[PDB]
Amino acid sequence: GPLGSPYTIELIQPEDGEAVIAMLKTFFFKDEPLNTFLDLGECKELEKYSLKPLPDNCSYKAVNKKGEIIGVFLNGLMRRPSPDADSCEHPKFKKILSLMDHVEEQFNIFDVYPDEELILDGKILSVDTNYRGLGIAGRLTERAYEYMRENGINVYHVLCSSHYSARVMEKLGFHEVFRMQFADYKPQGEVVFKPAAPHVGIQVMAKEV
Ligand SMILES: CC(C)(COP(=O)(O)OP(=O)(O)OC[C@H]1O[C@@H](n2cnc3c(N)ncnc32)[C@H](O)[C@@H]1OP(=O)(O)O)[C@@H](O)C(=O)NCCC(=O)NCCS
Repeated sequence: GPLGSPYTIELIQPEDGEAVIAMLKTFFFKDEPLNTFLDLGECKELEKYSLKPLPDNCSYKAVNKKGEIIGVFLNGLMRRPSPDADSCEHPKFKKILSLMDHVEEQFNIFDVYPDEELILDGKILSVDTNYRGLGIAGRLTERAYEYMRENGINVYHVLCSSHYSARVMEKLGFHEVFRMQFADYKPQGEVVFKPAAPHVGIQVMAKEV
């Protein structure tokens, strides 16, 4: 069973795109809480969204003895915003993107870390259901620390839409620096998202490595 089983942690390469997408379609596309709530289904926009940060060379896969991807954490570099969703044609993903834009409008991680210019952003985290509860997500997260140290990056920022991913980060010493309860997210005056308990809100997590 999964409990005894070895896996490696490896850098995700460009040619890994299709394998990453196939895994995410089985898992993340269906079981990330906002995706679950909306019943996302087929979503090319999220596929492209997931592939986008790969060239930053700081995304990692967990791979079992059969050579199958059993977990991923896709990360990209994020830069201090300057003062200076709309083109998304997938109606369900558009709502998710709008929420993400809203969080950014309400909270700027660079205000918490005024001396930082570049921060690591943990964008997509997914572990095969069969292998959950083994700390794989934590292993994937810790792998990025090596990248951060090599590159003089001090802060790892992870926006969580799951209470379970928030727990992964909490175990690693990330702190929740901003919360937006789904019940309070009322653009145009009405609740857009009501995901299943215990997923009560967006939990923005930050680690100073
Ligand atoms: C979030 C996720 C990546 C965690 O991966 P993981 O490798 O299982 O992480 P952990 O082993 O540290 O488990 C974290 C918590 O998940 C919870 N959990 C949820 N389902 C579980 C299950 N099937 N098995 C065991 N734990 C589970 C546990 O509360 C656990 O906390 P604990 O260590 O205090 O018991 C995984 O649950 C997942 O893929 N969820 C669906 C996609 C998603 O929501 N991604 C994050 C969006 S921000």
